[PDB]
Amino acid sequence: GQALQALKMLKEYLPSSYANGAKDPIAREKVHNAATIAGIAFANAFLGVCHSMAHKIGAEFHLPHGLANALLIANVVRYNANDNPTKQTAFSQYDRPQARRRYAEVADHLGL
Amino acid sequence: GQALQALKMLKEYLPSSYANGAKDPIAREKVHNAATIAGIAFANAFLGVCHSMAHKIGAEFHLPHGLANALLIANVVRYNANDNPTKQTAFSQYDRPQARRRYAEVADHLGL
Repeated sequence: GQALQALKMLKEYLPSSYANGAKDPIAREKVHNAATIAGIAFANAFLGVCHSMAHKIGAEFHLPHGLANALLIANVVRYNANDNPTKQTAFSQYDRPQARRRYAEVADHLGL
Repeated sequence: GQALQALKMLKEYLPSSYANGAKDPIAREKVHNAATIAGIAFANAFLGVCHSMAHKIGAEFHLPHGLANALLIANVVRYNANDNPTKQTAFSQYDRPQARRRYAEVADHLGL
């Protein structure tokens, strides 16, 4: 619920707050709350492989968190961009039918 | 977030659980969780006029809760079905721009 909420609500206020601030004391607190909601979200759902992997890239090259992973996300979902490679997957058809569908739900859920 | 979640997720499992149970030990716990999520929701957002009003209808005629209001919701939103009656509204254009839009967001958000 609130993961979807934060994702939906961020797409408008990122460009504004990035361009505008503090001239826009609207988007800034909005994205602040959105980040807090994200923290609510993965407080129970653990992180993805990209996250610790970016921990690492930041680790050796002193790169800050937050953008190191931001350089990765793309290929990451392309790794998830799979129809049915049953090479190493475990218990696939139990609770997680297919990530692709989930992503598409996100897409149309933005109306993208 | 989770209000939208419960609303979205209920529309499928109500007809099934109503028709099927206990033959369907899927929809029943699903709607159970949905109700719990609803309780999460209005735990901070207070009730609507229909709710206490249905409290009353149940009160005099010994009618059970849950269906008394269920006989009302229709006209209720038709009461909210207003473009701009500034007859008794207070502080309208502050945080709540228009309920109609919110309802339409629900509609397309179901894809209705």
